[PDB]
Formats: sequence, structure tokens, C-alpha cells
Amino acid sequence: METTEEFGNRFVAAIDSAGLAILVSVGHQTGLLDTMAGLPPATSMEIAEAAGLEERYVREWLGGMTTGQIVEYDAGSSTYSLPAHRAGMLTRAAGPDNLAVIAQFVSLLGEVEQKVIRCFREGGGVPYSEYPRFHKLMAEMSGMVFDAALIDVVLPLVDGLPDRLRSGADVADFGCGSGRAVKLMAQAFGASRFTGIDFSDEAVAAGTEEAARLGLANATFERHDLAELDKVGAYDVITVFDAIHDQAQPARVLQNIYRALRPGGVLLMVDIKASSQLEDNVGVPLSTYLYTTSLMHCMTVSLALDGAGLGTVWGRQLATSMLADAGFTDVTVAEIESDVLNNYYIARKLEHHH
Amino acid sequence: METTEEFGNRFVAAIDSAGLAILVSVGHQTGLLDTMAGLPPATSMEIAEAAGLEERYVREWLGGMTTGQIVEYDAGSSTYSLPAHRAGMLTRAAGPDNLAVIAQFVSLLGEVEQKVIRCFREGGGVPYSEYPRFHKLMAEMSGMVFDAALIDVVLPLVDGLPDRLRSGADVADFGCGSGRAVKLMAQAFGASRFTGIDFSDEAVAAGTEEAARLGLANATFERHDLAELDKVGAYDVITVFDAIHDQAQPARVLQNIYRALRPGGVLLMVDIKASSQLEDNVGVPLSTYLYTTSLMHCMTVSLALDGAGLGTVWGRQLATSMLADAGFTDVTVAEIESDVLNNYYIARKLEHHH
Repeated sequence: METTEEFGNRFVAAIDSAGLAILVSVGHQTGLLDTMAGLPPATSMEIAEAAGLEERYVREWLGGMTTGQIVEYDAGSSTYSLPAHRAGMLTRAAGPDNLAVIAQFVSLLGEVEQKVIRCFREGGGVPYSEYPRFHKLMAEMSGMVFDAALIDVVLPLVDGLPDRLRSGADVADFGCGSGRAVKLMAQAFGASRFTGIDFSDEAVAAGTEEAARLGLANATFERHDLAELDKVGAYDVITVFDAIHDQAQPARVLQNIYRALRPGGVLLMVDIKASSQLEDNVGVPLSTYLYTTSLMHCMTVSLALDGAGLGTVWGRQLATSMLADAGFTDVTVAEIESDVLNNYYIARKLEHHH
Repeated sequence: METTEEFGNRFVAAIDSAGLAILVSVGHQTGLLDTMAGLPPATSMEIAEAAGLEERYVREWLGGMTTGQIVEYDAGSSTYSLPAHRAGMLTRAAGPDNLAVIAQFVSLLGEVEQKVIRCFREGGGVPYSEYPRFHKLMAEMSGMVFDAALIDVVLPLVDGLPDRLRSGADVADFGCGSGRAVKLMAQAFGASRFTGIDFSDEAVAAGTEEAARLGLANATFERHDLAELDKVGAYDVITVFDAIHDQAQPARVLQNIYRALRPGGVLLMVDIKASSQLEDNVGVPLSTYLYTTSLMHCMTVSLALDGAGLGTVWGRQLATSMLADAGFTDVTVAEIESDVLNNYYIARKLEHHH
């Protein structure tokens, strides 16, 4: 049984961990972590010089990184070092496995804390437009994951999908952002036609420009809100990467996906790995982070639009039953051993004609 | 030796702890924690009703508080409860020992993260005026500590001080804010004359109004910047609660304090308990929090004024030597067993006439 003293100590340690997360975020954005990964043991002044930064700031940062047991300090020589085993997951050299990137979300949620608190009292939500930095970061992170794994790891989860794409299919990516996924797929699969759909006029224009740059005649982009579409029996394959649980009208989006698929078609929906039952998420790493991210961003943005507010932790069971509600009678859930955060939902449409 | 895997797990746990700190902050500001401390096990809807808050927000908050192992959830009945041993240090009923208050500093530092990051590149600092919420909270927290401990615990650390005040002394409080400390002392010690000095015209006016309210003829307030004072042999006793390490010109402030004291006088300076040597702070609870608070507030506000930027962790050794530089040849450091964050520096002035 946990005592008052033990709880006090655990919570003070959480406070220290929170400070440390912010320091790591600062370390990422300033290039300090990258800089120390390329240095031998060095003074505060040496580190600041190598980083091109103000030493007084670097010095205070170093102090907290040291008390947080990430940076190691040698008092005899007044030198600091970032152990290689830690550097390996806190630097840009790790790309999508750089955990310092996730640390940035602590400041990002903090920036909206007062706005979210108001919603506890007054209802509604904080609009999508309040989170430009948050969204920019998610887009960068997803770009790296698509580059690393989309073609060779993710698409092969769907039995027969790489051959179908090679042979030739009509494909859409719903919620395509700048069109990274469409770009990669259109390159890998010249026989297939790809349409990226996104709500942002800017993102769509950027997709179109980039497809023109690279001579990708088989990639087009279109601005639409995913809840209001006129696509009917248009696509053999539809991808949806992380977009559904944020929607104002997720059920209508899923219904639109089903309508847009041709008979024999397949939806690949990638969304957050968690249970729809709270008790199952207790003890699983990142569960608190996921509830917090939901409360302070993914849930509230949907509620701003008087939406469903399913949140980040909507969960496998609810996702599976909503796919059934949308008309899919054939749903499987795939996992990648090297991916703790995502489920890969594979939903196939009956071959039967209307 | 810590492995890559072990570091990965520890840092993911820090991320979860950071989320949990933000949730606790939200719990404090919304009254949710207070509400649950007065309830039996209850549903999300019951809790939201009791709190007067939007259930959908309460529900998501509950999820993260549960995965963070603060709130307990019973899946059989869908009820939540806040154990008494945890409630005891997360609710307003604990006053200055409410740890939920310290959790608010995570959002507060997050709100300034981008501004601080700019200073790593461009120098200078983030001005004091950027932190009104932060300062309001510190003032509330200090108010409660003064109410609880100033008269009966803190002032008795100085041998002979309560009797000297009872008998009659000229006293000043440097950095008095709204004048809480002066108010309490002026009430306890009718024979003594108290002057609160603060940089804020508003704080000073509020002090004066309140002294008029309560018929405290022996309490006055004056607006001055602590670095530029004309007080010479004016006071037998000077108090400085938490104000020195934030100053642009701390050495000049301490010199002004020494000049302002009469021969035989005493300074009571209360400031942060930590070492001036980084290696000593490693492993001490709250050290990371203190470096982070320094980097993102106390140090940077001083640097904004092209100041000393000593920071929150300036430390005992440096504080002691700066008191010597200011002219004090007689300095002791007192601790209160029930106070991990503050040192009590007692600096006495020679009895010898100019």
C-alpha cells in the first residue's frame, strides 16, 4: 500500500520528469543534443561554441539535463557528456525514433492549458487553427515515417496490396496533408493512379506543385472536407493515416470511405493503438500521454466543431465497431512489432455489385 | 550500466509523468481534485455534476489521471475515486502543502518555451512582464506560507528577533509585493514600525489601502526599485523573501541592504536551498525543476534587463560569499526541517558606529 510519503516522493519525481521533458524539447529545437552527440567531454563554453548558442543559457540547460540523469557531468574537469546510448534516441540521426521530438508536446499542450480549462466550464473546444506548431511537427514526423516504412513495411501488411498497386489500381489517400504518402506511392507504383484529398487549399497546392516538379502524372490532389465527398465507386484502395479520430463526424467520414470504394476494394486505416476500455490502458507505456494529448488537442479540436470528440484513445473495439457501422463486414487488425503506437485496420469491401 | 532499452523506458515514463503533471494542474484549476476529495466512488457523470463541469472533458481527464495511478478506477462499476493519502496533498485543504500548485508551473514554462529558445540564439532574456500568471501564483503561494509560518516559525530562527520586534524596531521588507508579510508583522508587533518596499505602483497602493482598512498606522509602503535606494541607517531589521536571485543587480541590492541597516542590525534573507556546485544537486529531489524554472523564468528575467542572471540555483556558497561582498562579516544559514526548498540566511551588521 502506497503511503502519503511515497506518493509525495513519486509526485515530486513526476514534477522533475516534466521539467526534464521540457529541457529535452529545448535540447532538440536548439540543436544542443545533436551538438553533444558529436563532441567528446566538453565544458559549457565549449558546448555553447560548438552549438552557436549563448553560453549562459546552455549552462543552465546543462545543469537540469545533468540532475535529470541524461547529461553526465565530471566535477573534476567541469566537463559534460551525453552518453552514446542516450544520444542514440535523442538526436536527429534517429529520425522517426528520436524521442526528443515527443518531448516537444509538453510545451505545446502547456501553451493551450488555459484555453482547454475554459472548455471544462463552458463546453465547446479549442479550434484546429490554434495549433499550427503542433500540426507542423506531426506532419514532419509522419513524413519521416512514410519515407522509412510506407512502401516496404506498411503496405505489405495488406495481403496482395503491393502486387495490386504494381499491376494497377485507383487509389486515394484521405487526409493527405502535403501529399508525402501519395508522392511515395505514385513513385513506387507507376501503373496506379493516386488522389490525395485534404481540407487545406495550401496543402493541396503544395502537393500539386511537387507532383509537377517530379513528373508524377499519376498523382493528383483535391481540396475537400472528408465529411462531405461525392466519390462513389471511385477507388480500389483507400488509405487513411491517423486522420479519423480527430474528425468532427468520424462515422460520416467512414461511410464516405465505404461509398468511395469499389466492390472488392480495401481500406487501410492507421490509427492509435489503445483499448476502448480504460482499465486495459492502465500500465501500458504512453497511455497517460495519449489521454493528455486527447484532452488537450485531439478531442477538443473535434468538440470545437460540435463534433464527436472520440479522442486519441477511441480504441480498437470502438474503431472496429464503427467500421462495421460504415458497412465493412470484413475487418482485420494488423500490428508491426516495431510500432507500439499504431494499429493497422484492414477493411475489405464485398465484391458484389450494387 | 543503463541500456538503450532501459533509457527508452525511463524517458517514455518521463513523458507520461509530464502529461500527468499537466493533468494535475488542470485538476487543481478546475476544482476537480477538491471535488473528488469530497466524494465517494463515483461515475464520470457524477463527478462532472458535482464539479459543475462538462462531462466529456472530465471523462478524458479521468482517463489520464487513472493511467497515471492517481485516480483509481473500478471497471465493474465504472466508478472513480481519489485515495485519501493522495487527496491530502493535491487539494486546497492542504494550503501551502498542495503539490498540485507546483504542477501548474509545467504549463507556465511551456507557454514561454519558444521565447526562451530564441534567447539561446539571440541572447537577452524574456521580460518579467511576460509572466503575469506565474507571478500571481507565486504571490498566492507565498501569502499562504506567510500566514502559516512567518510569525511562529520563521522569525524565531533569528535569536532574539521576536523580542526585539515586540520591544520595538524599525523594520523593512524589501520586495514586499502586496505587503502580506508587513501586514502580519505589523499586527503581531505594535511597538515596531514596518516599511514594505516594492517595484510595483499597484502592489504598493494595495498595501497602503489594506493597512488603512485594518488601522495599521505602523505599516507603510513605498515604491522603489531595490537596486536604487536612498535608505541609510534606517532599519534595525530587514527581510527579503525570495527576491534576490531574480534581480538584475543582486550585488547592488545586497549593498543597499547593508547600507540601509543600522549598526547592530540584522538581515533575514530567505532564498532557494541548493548548492552552487552542480554535482551536489544531482540526486536531490526538485533539482531538475529548479534548473528548469531558472532557465525558463528566474535567470531569463534578469538577463532581459542585462542583469546578473544568477538564477534560482545560485546556491548557498555563492549567496554566502555575496553577503560577505556586501559587507556582512557575520552570516549563518538556518534550516527548518519542514522546509526543503528554502535556506534562511541571517546576516548581522557590526555594532560599530560609522
